[PDB]
Amino acid sequence: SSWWSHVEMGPPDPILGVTEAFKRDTNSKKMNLGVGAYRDDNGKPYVLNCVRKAEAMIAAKKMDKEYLPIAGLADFTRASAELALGENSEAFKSGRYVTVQGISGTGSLRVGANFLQRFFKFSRDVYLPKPSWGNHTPIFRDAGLQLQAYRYYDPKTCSLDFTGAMEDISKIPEKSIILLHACAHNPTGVDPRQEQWKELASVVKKRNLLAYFDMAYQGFASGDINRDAWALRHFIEQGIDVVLSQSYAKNMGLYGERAGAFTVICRDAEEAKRVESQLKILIRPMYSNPPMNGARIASLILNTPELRKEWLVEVKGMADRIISMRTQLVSNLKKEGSSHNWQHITDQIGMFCFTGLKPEQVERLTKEFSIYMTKDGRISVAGVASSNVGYLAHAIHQVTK
Amino acid sequence: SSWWSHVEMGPPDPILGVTEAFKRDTNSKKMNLGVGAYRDDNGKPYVLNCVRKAEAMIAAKKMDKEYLPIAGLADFTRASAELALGENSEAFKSGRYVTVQGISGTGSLRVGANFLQRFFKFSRDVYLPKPSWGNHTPIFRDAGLQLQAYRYYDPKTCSLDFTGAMEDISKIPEKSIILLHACAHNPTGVDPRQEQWKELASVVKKRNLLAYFDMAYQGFASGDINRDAWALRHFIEQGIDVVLSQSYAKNMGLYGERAGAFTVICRDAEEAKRVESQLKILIRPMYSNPPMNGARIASLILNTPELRKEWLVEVKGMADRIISMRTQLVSNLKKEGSSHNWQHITDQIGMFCFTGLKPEQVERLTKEFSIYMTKDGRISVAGVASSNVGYLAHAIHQVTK
Ligand SMILES: Cc1ncc(COP(=O)(O)O)c(CN[C@@H](CCC(=O)O)C(=O)O)c1O
Ligand SMILES: Cc1ncc(COP(=O)(O)O)c(CN[C@@H](CCC(=O)O)C(=O)O)c1O
Repeated sequence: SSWWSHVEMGPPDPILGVTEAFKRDTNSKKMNLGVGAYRDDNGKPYVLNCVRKAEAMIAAKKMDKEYLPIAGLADFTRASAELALGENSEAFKSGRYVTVQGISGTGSLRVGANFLQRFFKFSRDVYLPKPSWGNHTPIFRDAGLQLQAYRYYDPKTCSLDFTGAMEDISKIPEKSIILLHACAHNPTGVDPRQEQWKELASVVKKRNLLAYFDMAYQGFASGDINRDAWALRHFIEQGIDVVLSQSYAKNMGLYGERAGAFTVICRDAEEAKRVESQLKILIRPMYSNPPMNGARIASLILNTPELRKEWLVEVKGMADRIISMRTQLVSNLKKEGSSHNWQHITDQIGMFCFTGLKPEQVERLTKEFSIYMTKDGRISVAGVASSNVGYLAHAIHQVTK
Repeated sequence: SSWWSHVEMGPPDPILGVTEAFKRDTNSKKMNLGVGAYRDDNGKPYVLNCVRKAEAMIAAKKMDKEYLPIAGLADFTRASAELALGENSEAFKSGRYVTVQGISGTGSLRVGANFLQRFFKFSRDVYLPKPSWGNHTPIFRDAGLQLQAYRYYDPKTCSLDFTGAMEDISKIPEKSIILLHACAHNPTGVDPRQEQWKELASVVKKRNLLAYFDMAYQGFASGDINRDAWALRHFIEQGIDVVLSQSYAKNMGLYGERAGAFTVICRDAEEAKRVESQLKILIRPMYSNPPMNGARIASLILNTPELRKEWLVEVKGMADRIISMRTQLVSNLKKEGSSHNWQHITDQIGMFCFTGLKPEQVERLTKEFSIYMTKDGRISVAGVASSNVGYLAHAIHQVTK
């Protein structure tokens, strides 16, 4: 009877644990379609060209490794706000915001939840869409908040249940917290249409709710960064002061570098200053100061005109390839003789596809084909290459035949 | 009346905030002796040679930026345990441990506190020495634990109050948590003597306390890594299963890279496995997976025989320089005509000096001389160069005259 005799064997993560399982398989034809990580057309990890250059400029400069401020690299911080907000924005222009470097999307999301837990005096509930990224639950839960739900996806029709969302949202108690995915809803790949977003704006405004946006896919929904940030900006411009989390893990392929930011839209710059003081106080005893690498890379790209333009071309390239794989998938399915309607594959946007497969089908896929995906039927289309799209379709067909 | 009208202006960090203040000063002769960051003999940030090479090997390899496992880079993780434990250790050999990559010292410390908060069923109290690094308080406090204190430093005699510590420690209630600094006690720079550590071992064993070690200075106490890790290893070998946090920020000059690890000594490997599962579950919703850069660098150095040896020479070099500055300081003080006994300057070990200056003297120092240090009289001797040791002594003398 030692200290940890009672600690139990916890289970593996529903998403991250897939990669652990995929690693052990000996089948040469294995495919890792669990996590949303982009693969090039050869089915290989892709480090952006602009990233490589940025790295190079950093090396040549013979930079130090000194501790960054608690809030992160200023240059990175101001650049992220700008990327989210837009240069012409009154919020940005007026300096009514505070952005703080975060440990990617998760760390930012968590700093925010913890910030909310500590300063959001009007409520303890966070409303998540149905469904939502698995990780949103434990992030809010460990921070000290309560979880709720609003309707979002309708599996009968493979779309957004707008009537149900509006109903649910219009009943949420005033001053509660609502979580919205900025674009490329994970894992459904279905987003509200702009007119749809306009309507949601009204109700969130009308009910006086704190809108918390999760932006991990800026540039993967349409292949355009300004376009993908529309809703976010529309809310701010309607008078809604949101909070927001950003990730550069996908859009810059900075996965393991862990670069991201958490922002709060305030009333003035003086308010901004005070919010800032408290976020730092919260960050200090968590990890003290953030990791410099990803931040340095991102800043360099965001702040160097030629690198920035290069980056945008690269973002289109990535999105377009994804479209291409979706298209080929459906076509191979038809070719293989599948009867099912696979149109949702091509209707959905972002990195994934919310297929519909039942858990028995998923099991098979892994066992007979060594195709790894999450148990809910979500697959990573982004990790499909010209060379294995055929194997994929054949498997999907076999298991669905 | 917006969302954050009530949030108040918090104060700047007692340590980190010094650098913020130092940044704004226009005096050309300014010195930043607040944070413990090593400066070379020209008074410049120093990036180790081995670090540079490691970076180079990484570049040339054209490595990916894919997400690391939740627990960190295996190679880094096994290497850290080994560096802490020693290669011949039964704990290491038997695999009765679990090491997890952490966001430097602070992140590791915090993961551990949170782990404790959640699984340490025998108590909510953490006993800190008097005094202790300012940051230890809020780290435990935000995690959900209660803080206590044990006597340690005696300001009358500029040493370790052993009688007082033994008294206090022998009264701590069984099964409580005790925090010990492995070597180079921050901020006193006074450590127990080996025979002293042997005695403390007994009592911690006798009272059945969970010993939590904070090792951020392996190699700065004596200039020898195996020697600096003596106490830690002695406890383990006496049958004490400790928990431990490591930082590579000073000893590898990885400051902003944020590399570190948290380890738990278990009873068996099966226990290790279960503890592991739960740490991952705790890490997942905090930041998801750790930053790769510092980890990749550290692993490369730790695991490449020639780099490792190089690193050790570099560690001696750093420690020796520190000794040199201490020596010069005292000598300049004598030369300037100071009457006070400054022997503690040279008696103390690690990166700092616990000077004795009252807060009025510290104020002066900053105002008239632009010498920045923490309010408790702690200065960073490590950041002193041959060129400004004289200015320092003159100031200290003027303000103390
Ligand atoms: C909506 C959303 N927010 C935040 C994040 C976290 O991004 P980081 O910057 O890496 O923390 C993800 C990642 N979604 C993923 C990647 C795997 C995971 O972290 O669960 C996905 O759905 O596979 C996400 O989809
Ligand atoms: C005992 C101890 N533990 C943990 C840490 C944290 O190290 P990180 O890996 O950077 O998180 C420090 C840093 N001590 C410092 C550096 C400034 C600070 O973080 O307070 C010092 O005392 O100046 C420390 O002295």
